[PDB]
Amino acid sequence: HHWGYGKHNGPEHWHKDFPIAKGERQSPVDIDTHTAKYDPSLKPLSVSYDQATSLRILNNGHAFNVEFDDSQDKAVLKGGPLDGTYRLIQFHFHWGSLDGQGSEHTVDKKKYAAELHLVHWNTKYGDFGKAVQQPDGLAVLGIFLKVGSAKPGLQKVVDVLDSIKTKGKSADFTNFDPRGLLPESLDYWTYPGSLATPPLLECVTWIVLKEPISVSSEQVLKFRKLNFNGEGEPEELMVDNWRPAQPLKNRQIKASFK
Ligand SMILES: [Zn+2]
Repeated sequence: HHWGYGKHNGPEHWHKDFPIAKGERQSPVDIDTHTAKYDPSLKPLSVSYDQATSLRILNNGHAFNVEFDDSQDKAVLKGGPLDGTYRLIQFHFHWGSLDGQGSEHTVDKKKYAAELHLVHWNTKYGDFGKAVQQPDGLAVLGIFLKVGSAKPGLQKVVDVLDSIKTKGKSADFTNFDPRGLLPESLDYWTYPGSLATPPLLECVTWIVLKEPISVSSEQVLKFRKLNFNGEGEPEELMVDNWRPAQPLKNRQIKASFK
């Protein structure tokens, strides 16, 4: 039937409806820090999130997305390995059933408790739907979460999850500042990849930050209470909604730092 993360519809089954699942620029991947090439021609990232406008939070049945108004150049990413302006459309998370897993990307095979993805679309393509059809259509910022101290700027998100427990539910979610979710340093790794969920289009330029942010146990605990199912259905907790590392194949991971 339709894809998810269970035994019967899990990532190992995805190729059957999305042949691109077995492609050349599949995501995520394991980041080998010894093999990653420091590229000194890489420019510093540019994050301008001061005019960000969140609108809504939604449970789509695979994660929760916080959506932004992308009608104009309000929250954009540029620089780094990018040419042009990329507009933030949404952000979402991937997390585990336990603290030892949940991240999609891995560092020297190390898994984090969760991974945040900030989704941006290349403005030269005019809409998100046209952007995903392009090799350089999207820029996704990947941020690792480790369990430690609470992240203050994540609390507003945590607190609204009770209201979007099941699939299809959504809530009003304005005045959220995405700046609260950034690590102090913007050192990153970059490589060419794809969407980590179906349709798995090979249209992304991943930007993975070296520095993880800490969240508390209690913060991640709230994630784990969400449901994959819609209301009035047998409860299936929303956990382990992460795709395993894929073959790097013919790709090189570049580093912005030594
Ligand atoms: Zn994602």
